[PDB]
Amino acid sequence: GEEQMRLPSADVYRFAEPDSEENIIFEGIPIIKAGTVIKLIERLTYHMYADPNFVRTFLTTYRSFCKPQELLSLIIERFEIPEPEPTEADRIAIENGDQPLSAELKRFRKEYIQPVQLRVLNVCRHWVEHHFYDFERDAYLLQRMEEFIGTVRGKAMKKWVESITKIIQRKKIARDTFQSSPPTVEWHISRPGHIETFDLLTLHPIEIARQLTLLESDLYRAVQPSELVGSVWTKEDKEINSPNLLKMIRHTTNLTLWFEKCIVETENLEERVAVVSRIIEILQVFQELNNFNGVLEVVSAMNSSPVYRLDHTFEQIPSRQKKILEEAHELSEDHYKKYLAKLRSINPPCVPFFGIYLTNILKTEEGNPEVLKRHGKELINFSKRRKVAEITGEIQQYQNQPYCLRVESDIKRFFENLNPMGNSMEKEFTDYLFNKSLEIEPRNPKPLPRFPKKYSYPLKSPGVRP
Ligand SMILES: COc1cc2ncnc(N[C@H](C)c3ccccc3)c2cc1OC
Repeated sequence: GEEQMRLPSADVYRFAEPDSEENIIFEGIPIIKAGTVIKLIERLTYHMYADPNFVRTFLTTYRSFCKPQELLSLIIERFEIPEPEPTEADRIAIENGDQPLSAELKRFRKEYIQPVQLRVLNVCRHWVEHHFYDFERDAYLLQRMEEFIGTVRGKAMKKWVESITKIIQRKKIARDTFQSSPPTVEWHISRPGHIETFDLLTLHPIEIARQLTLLESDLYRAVQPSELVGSVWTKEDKEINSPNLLKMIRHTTNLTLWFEKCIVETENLEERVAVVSRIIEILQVFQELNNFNGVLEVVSAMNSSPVYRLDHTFEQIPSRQKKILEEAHELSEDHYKKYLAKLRSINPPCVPFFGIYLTNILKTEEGNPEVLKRHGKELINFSKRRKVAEITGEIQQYQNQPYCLRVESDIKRFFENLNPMGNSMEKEFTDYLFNKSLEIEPRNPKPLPRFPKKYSYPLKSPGVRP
């Protein structure tokens, strides 16, 4: 039909085949459900209208179905559009040295070529702006992008080229505040600079919670949405593709296991009650700071196999502290209902519980297929990627909430360098912790033995009041 005859032939251009039930399906601007990578590229650079939601979602999630080098190749191929031949009358005009009318040729340039080409430059611009890490990770990808952008011709295009170049140069330069005064840094037994004595009971619990909240706030803010798409952090190139997400997970493992280690390696019962009570006070200060992540790390250490079973320890923990722990536990019950309302009801700044996003992303990744099948043809399941992208969007809404708290560089380093496992792998460390729990508090038929004190300093806490 007339509309399809004015588009380029399939023998000269791959992005103009007619839409069909076996190359694209959909759920204002229509919402793409699934499609071939070629039909996804066509709609990413659609001539009829701009589509900021699809562009944003595509560039966050495309790595789960297309490599960066392949995407750049596809948008460059999209950009090189063949022009139609002159009409018979215009061929005669050209043959006589005269100017052709070129009525359809001019219509095709203005209504299809120029919009698609600007749509391609818009993808390039959004790509360099929001996902510059693709270019930092692949210097050759950036070389290709700059060669492409640098050889575009025309005045309306050179302005787009300049704004794309401006972002690229700003991103390269980038790689090579508090309204109120922050509260005074709290000290307890350990003195500033005496890093050799830093420990759970020697540092002030207020300061432990404040420095862990700064650390976790920074780890939470550094996570980029694409590190969470397609379970790439659990796959071969995880270190390159999910460096910030892996640091976030490693910190929670290390901190959680260090709390467990602090507890079960305190073999004396009265000393272990002081350790458990101190971790609960740390949790209370995380609650005051709206560090839900920290609260649920403490809940996770208290609920772990080696700690949860310590009946004699928890028996000496005051009811008030047991009630705080129970209420913190109940943040997680009923698919995190209390937590979700508390996250929305509190005033910023805060650190959301990161684990819930990973759980929801993994359920979406496992619960939906990679492709949809329509008339024997496989189509990329794009709605699956959009659902994952919507969860990463929830992560991003809390990533601009800095804390009015002073960094204590030695305490920061102390928590950044937690290494409870040492040369052990996680399984043999958790097996060791559990066996240590059986040693300090044997199962009921066996009696409770006594163990000598390991701490020379006082056990009384300075409390959670500044
Ligand atoms: C049925 O399983 C549970 C129910 C719980 N209900 C309430 N609080 C819990 N944990 C908090 C952190 C806590 C409270 C006091 C002492 C030790 C830990 C629960 C933990 C559970 O199992 C892992």
